[PDB]
Amino acid sequence: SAEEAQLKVWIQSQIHPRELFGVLSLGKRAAKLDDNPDFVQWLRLVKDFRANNGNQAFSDLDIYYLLLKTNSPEQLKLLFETLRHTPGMTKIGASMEKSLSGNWIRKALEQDTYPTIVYNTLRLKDAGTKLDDTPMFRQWLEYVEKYWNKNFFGDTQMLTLFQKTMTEEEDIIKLVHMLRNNPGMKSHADKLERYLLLTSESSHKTMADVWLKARETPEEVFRILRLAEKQDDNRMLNLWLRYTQTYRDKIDKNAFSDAEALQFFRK
Repeated sequence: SAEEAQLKVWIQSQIHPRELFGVLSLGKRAAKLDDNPDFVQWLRLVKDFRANNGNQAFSDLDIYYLLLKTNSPEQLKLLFETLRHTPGMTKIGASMEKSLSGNWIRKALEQDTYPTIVYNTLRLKDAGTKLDDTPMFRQWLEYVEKYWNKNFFGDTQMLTLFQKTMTEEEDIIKLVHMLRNNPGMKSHADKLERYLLLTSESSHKTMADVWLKARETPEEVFRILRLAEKQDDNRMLNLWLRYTQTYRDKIDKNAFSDAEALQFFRK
């Protein structure tokens, strides 16, 4: 058999699966079992390479983060389901699904493990701009929320991890504004939004575009910036007024005018 002999060649050669993944150009297309015999063969090599060298030689996460570069978390979830229910592939599919299930928070919670450590046990830096779509990231948000309700790990240190995961500020801003949707994080996200706005001029234009795309009301933004608290020489006030006029221009035509906004602020 042509496929059976090719597999032998790779095994005898001791070629590393990352190297083979590259030369077979499996990054150029969807990781599916249909119309992709090169991928199926690649899995067969991975299987054998693990048996002969141990799982750490090419881990679940090595596999996950390689495929994540050119497939979505949702595709990979369905992929591992299919492997778990394909004869010959059941062991590895189940290994992957176990590695991505979340069955570590209870045993790791009580243990009192620093989120930073867990963040890099999970190798979330390797997720890149896909971070906020990965299930493991969502799981880590659970372990942080629970770690806080116990007893120290702070909002700035969380932001540091995000910045060592992806380089572009626009990606960092969209990420933090997506955390608003997670209630219980909404508190800390809003704080990070302010921290960026007070430490980076480039953030202002980007942040205003993110709110505008999300159709956020002037009232909501006023709430994020916490302008009701104690403070015409105020950078945050100017920013809010500029967002408000953009909102009035692009979305409502009937929101706060300049005068009305200033009145709202006086309260």
